[PDB]
Amino acid sequence: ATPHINAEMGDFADVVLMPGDPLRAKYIAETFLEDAREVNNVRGMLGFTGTYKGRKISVMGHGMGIPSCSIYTKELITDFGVKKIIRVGSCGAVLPHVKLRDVVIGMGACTDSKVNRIRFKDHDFAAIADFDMVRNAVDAAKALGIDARVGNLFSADLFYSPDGEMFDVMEKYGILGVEMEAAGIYGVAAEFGAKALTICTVSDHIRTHEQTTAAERQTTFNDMIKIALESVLLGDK
Amino acid sequence: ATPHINAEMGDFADVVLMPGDPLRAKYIAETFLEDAREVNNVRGMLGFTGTYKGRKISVMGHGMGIPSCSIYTKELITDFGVKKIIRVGSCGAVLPHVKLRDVVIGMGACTDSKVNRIRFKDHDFAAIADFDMVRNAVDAAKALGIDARVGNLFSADLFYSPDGEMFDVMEKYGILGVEMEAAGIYGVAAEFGAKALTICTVSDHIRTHEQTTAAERQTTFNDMIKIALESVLLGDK
Amino acid sequence: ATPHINAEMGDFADVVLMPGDPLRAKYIAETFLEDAREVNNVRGMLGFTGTYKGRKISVMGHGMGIPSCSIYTKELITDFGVKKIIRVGSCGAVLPHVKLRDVVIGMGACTDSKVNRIRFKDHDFAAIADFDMVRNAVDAAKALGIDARVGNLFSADLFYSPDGEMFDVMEKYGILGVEMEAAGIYGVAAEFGAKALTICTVSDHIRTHEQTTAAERQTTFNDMIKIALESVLLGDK
Amino acid sequence: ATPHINAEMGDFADVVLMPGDPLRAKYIAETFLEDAREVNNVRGMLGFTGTYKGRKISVMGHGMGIPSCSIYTKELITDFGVKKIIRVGSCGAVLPHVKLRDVVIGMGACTDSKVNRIRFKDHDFAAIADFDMVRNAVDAAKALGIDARVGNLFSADLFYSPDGEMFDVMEKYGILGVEMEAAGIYGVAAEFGAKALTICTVSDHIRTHEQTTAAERQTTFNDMIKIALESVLLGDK
Amino acid sequence: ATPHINAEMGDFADVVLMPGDPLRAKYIAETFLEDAREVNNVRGMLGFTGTYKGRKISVMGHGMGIPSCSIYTKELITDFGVKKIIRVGSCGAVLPHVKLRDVVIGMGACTDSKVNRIRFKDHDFAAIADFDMVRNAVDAAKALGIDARVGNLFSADLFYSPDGEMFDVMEKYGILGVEMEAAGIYGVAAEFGAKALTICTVSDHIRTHEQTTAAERQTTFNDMIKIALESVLLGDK
Amino acid sequence: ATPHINAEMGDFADVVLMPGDPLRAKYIAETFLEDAREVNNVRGMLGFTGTYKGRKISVMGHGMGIPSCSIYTKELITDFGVKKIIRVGSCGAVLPHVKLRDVVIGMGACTDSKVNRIRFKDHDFAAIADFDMVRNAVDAAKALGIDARVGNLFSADLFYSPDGEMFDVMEKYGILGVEMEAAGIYGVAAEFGAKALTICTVSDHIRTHEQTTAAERQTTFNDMIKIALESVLLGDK
Ligand SMILES: Cc1ncnc2nc[nH]c12
Ligand SMILES: Cc1ncnc2nc[nH]c12
Ligand SMILES: Cc1ncnc2nc[nH]c12
Ligand SMILES: Cc1ncnc2nc[nH]c12
Ligand SMILES: Cc1ncnc2nc[nH]c12
Ligand SMILES: Cc1ncnc2nc[nH]c12
Repeated sequence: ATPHINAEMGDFADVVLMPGDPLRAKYIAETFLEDAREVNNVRGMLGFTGTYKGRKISVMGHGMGIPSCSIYTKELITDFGVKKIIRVGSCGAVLPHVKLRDVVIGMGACTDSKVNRIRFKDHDFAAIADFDMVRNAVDAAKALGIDARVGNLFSADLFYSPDGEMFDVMEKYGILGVEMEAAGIYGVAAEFGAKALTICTVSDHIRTHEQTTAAERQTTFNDMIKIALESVLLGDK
Repeated sequence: ATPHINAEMGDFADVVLMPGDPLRAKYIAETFLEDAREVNNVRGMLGFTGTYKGRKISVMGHGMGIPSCSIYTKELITDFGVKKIIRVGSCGAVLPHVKLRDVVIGMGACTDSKVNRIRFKDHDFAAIADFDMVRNAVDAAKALGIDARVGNLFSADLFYSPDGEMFDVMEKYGILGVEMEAAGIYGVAAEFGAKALTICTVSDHIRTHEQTTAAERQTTFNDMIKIALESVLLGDK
Repeated sequence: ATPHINAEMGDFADVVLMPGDPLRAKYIAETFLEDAREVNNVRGMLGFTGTYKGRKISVMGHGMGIPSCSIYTKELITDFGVKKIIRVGSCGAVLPHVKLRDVVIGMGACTDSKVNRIRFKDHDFAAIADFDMVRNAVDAAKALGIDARVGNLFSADLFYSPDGEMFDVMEKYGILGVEMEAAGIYGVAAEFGAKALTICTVSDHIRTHEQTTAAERQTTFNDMIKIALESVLLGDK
Repeated sequence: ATPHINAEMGDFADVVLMPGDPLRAKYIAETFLEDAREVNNVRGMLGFTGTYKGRKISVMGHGMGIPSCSIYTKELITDFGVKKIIRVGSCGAVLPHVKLRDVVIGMGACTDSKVNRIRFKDHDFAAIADFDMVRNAVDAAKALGIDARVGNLFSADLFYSPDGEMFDVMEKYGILGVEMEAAGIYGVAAEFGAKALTICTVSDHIRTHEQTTAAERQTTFNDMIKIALESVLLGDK
Repeated sequence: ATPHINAEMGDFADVVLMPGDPLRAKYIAETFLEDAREVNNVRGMLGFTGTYKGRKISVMGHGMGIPSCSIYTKELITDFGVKKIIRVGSCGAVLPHVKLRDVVIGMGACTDSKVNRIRFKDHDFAAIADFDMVRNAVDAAKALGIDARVGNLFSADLFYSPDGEMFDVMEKYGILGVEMEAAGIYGVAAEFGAKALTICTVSDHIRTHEQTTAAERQTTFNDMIKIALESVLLGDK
Repeated sequence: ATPHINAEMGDFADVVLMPGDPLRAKYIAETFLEDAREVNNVRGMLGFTGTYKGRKISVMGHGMGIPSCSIYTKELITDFGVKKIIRVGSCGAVLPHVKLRDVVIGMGACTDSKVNRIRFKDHDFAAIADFDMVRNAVDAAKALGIDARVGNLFSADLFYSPDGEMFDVMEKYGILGVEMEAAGIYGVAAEFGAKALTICTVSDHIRTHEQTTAAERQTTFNDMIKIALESVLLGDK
């Protein structure tokens, strides 16, 4: 067991889907996994390991923000043999043509955090996802008839940012989604030798102001989870 | 209700104690509060409200990291009328003379994050606690016959930092403890006009390396909690 | 005509292959293009426009370093309707398993330059290539039976860097190739609304010290040019 | 003797009062101390030692700016056994509810200087005062009927700053006063393991020019000195 | 031979004039040098060696940008025994009183690049020319009856900068001209122990916007070249 | 009058000599000027005005550090019509071939201070002196048989810097002397359109402690003053 995960080598699959909310991980294990088994509950960060069309799969929340997910993704990679991490969460849109419920694949991740500068001697480190994983997700998406944009995300440290102007700069440079973890997960993966990918569903719109609503949430969310699970299968082949 | 808290104005007291672990919050409510009632469960971040010796008090977890605690404290202050926040957690030791089971009070907090620089035009903002709250905590500790150390804490973004040379620096400049939220909580308090304080017990010693396993460590964690509760009573006078 | 290119709207195709060396552009127009026509010679930066299997194509050098290529890629994009830029050059390897003559596709680009920080309010901008272009290049590569690694490149400002330690950091984070333009071309593309991709051939080895040699250069170089030209065709489909 | 102090060990007491202007050190010694003797005159920075109600105390000017005071506070601490330094001077205010002639105590000190970043691996160091010294001053003030405010100060490198928008940022974050030494002195104290405190009287209000007679000023200056001196006696208890 | 220069020790004189455009280099050789011979053609960066009034002199292009000129000047100094480098180019006007056809001498050079910070531990390194070379240039200009202005130049990484607010700043602090190499050439000279100087003629006015088209502008460019040639003669004495 | 100078327009000449220690301004005036009158005594920073061979000249101390001298040089320039400022002081050396008591002229000044970055949009500003003043001093030195060196100086914020490795970096880049004001004074001069120069004598050698009598020092100090004064007369020609 590690400082933040009470489990043992073997309890997790080599791939792990990770939403921010611990209750979402649970819902996922109950809606997409067979023989779901709870493997962790320290600090309430629920973790599950089951099967999907025969494939062993794990799902566990990672909390909010870079510092939080870095801890879990790190422990999973060094003490439980996890090879692939797949973040499945929500994000805020800045581009007018990017509407709600839209699915975005984070090929890269911009951030205003200092974690990567500390790792890269104060220079610019391009936090990127594993190419094959991105490719898998795009193909699984087409096979499901679900749209998907591939590009840059922005991992912010402050959900309530005092710098309003920064959103215009984001828009100008084509940021597809604003969240709070991608840049950190790519840093950890690169540092500890693993692969990662971040997939997000456009919740609210930073401009228009309007979060998720009705039953559209679940359906769109299920599409994201579906895309992630199928991408793992295309990767095993 | 706010994006991360499903409650209404009044469900929280004007004073909230915040441990990092939501399970630790339930522990506080059931151990020290009377007539406790759960007021939040969003994302599993349990929040409770009850009374201590007749005073209305609230306790709620804030997750790990500056980005996480920044959201919760911000929403409490601007949407729930909270005026005081008291973080109660654990920290890693840096100074040789700082022994285990020592109660540390963070009058100030150094940090690795750039959240405060975003706020302060890229200059040095000295993240500090509220003076009266610090004094109340020192007096409450004395009344209980407990020796409290007041000084600087260090708030890191990476629990698993890639540079160990930084620990000598923290020691050279007198940092009493290493945790992950103080600097962020103080930035929020100053940004939105509220008051905050961080109290910690030393759970490990990055120096001689010393974990913890005894009824004695659990006795000191409770002393810290009693120090926080009693200090609010002193403040009301 | 623009300040650095004496030509007119229509002289360039909507796609342009760009090596660093002006003499290479010429060699390319003479070895892979039909009806090659010189369209520019200002400052000696030779530019050509011809045909490849029917497709209109242009090839022009961009000089050495971020400041140099930013100027040309900018003018091509705003005054000659260029839609896609494809850099084809050399790079130094840092990873032991990455040997000479190897072909690398730059999905992302790290840099120690300040150009992107100036554009992104001093935060971390992840300089990335267009996903489809990367995908096209990988497929064209498999079709030619030529190996190709997809990942991060490092765009350096100083060929003769005084910071030797930085190469160990590069290696640690998996940098596949060290060159001097990618990070800038991705910045310009994002700023002016175009698409770009950088493909490099591993020349010397920053560690072992041994640049190109014999006739292996041309053959491997021709493979790179072939991959780039075929990727454009897969993109038209 | 030291580069800037022509004296030997034992000439200075373990507690030193330091005003900005050197002419004030002469006034302090003849107005509050008994049996005073001169201990330094280098560069015209007069230094005196004597007693206040039987307590051995020294007083000497530190000049203007972080660099200047860092020279003196460093030499006093490592070469003359000084344990406590108390800066007594004036400051400009930015907060409306902070009246002219108010007494401000610096529990913390923000700054636009780079000295602390150079010391703290380019991270955020929270330059704070010794807590007991802060409470001593507060209680001495109360005992003298003088009410004082405790909070942040801002140590500027440029009295005539090119940026006027920073004062807005200061007001927003509750800065009580602007001067030019606290953050520097607090850094030195932490570097060599000593204790420090900065006390200031609002002499200017960077808002609407007010007016005060020369008599009022002298009266306020004496109050500040009394506070400093009585707080030392309280700390001895 | 070096990575970018195909010549042997002796092919270059101990003094090399360097214009940005290699075609401009051929122009210099054929217009002012006697018995000129091409000594380099790698990547099309033409270099020549001949004599001026009996003195052996060399002239060679350095490309656009700090990264480009840094390579060539470095290789000349460490592998070809070159002791002096004199850049002769054009610059954009900033100050209203700085008219077209004014010869500007860069005693110092501000910059946008971070190359010198990499060199100087992230501090401020004042990139300056060699004093004797500056004086020789002023005297040579006087002898020719030409008015030379000595001061600061600004070396930019982006000819097409995304911020125009920077031009007011350059004007406020007296920058005489804007180009793209001076700061880098001075860094190299200091790093490898050589001497350098940058001379420029104003080709445009970013102020009132003024290009150039007259036999008069070509007359001033030649005056600059004669100033550089004659100044070396004064130095030999 | 100004915040730090109790005098009116016309009291200071258009040229001001400024030593570090205020006691020296008294010596300069009685030793080199005729018909001297006192013009300032605030904070003990004595100011004098008089004539040297019919030339009206003023002298006054500027204190230690960038912050202090920035105060005085700013007020003299914008409130008393001062056109030229000449700092005369001492410095430590790092270069072996730079002997003790040598005369160094600062054509440029590096620094680890942040004042200029704050002025120059966080970019590199090359803090340089007025060229004519530099040549005047050189020629005055030659005329007096005194040989002087022209080059870079380093203006430190911390006399007792925590980093000892920076001195190696300084030596490598040819820094001639270390002091604490030049870069600051040069910034102010550029900000308000005036001229400045810094002249220093090597009083220390941060290498191997040497020795010099008190008589030798006085002799060297007078040489520096003569240079400064004669250079002013030359500039008038
Ligand atoms: C404004 C904002 N910032 C970061 N993550 C988010 N998810 C939704 N909205 C968000
Ligand atoms: C040992 C250690 N390192 C970094 N952050 C911590 N929080 C608690 N303990 C810690
Ligand atoms: C060392 C180095 N740096 C940048 N680009 C290169 N191409 C080959 N070697 C290189
Ligand atoms: C009024 C004022 N403004 C700025 N810095 C100061 N230091 C002391 N007093 C000051
Ligand atoms: C107008 C302009 N802007 C930036 N760099 C330049 N070099 C020459 N002219 C220039
Ligand atoms: C010897 C020495 N060292 C560092 N800074 C200085 N300023 C003046 N003299 C100095």
